[PDB]
Amino acid sequence: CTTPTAVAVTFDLTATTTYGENIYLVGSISQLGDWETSDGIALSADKYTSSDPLWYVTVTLPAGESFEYKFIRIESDDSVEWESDPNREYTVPQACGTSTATVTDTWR
Repeated sequence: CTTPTAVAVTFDLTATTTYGENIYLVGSISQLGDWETSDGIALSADKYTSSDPLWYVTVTLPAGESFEYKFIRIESDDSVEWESDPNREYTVPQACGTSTATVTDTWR
């Protein structure tokens, strides 16, 4: 692939939460700011509304790896909550051409 086999992994929640809060995402590698929620990345809810509430974010993740990413409860400000215990992880492939992936984060 181009550059270090960069794989954009989407993060889709499963939470019908809409109390003005937002689910950000940070990771186990500098890519997601190392482990900073203020450096991580707020997510969105393109396909999350009432039926299937899943949040959404594709964070690149080059250099094949069983990365370990987790969700954060971010208030209107950078104050937040974080990974329960069993966080999550993604495996970036070492062979490809584009950059895509998957990682379902449950917020509820």
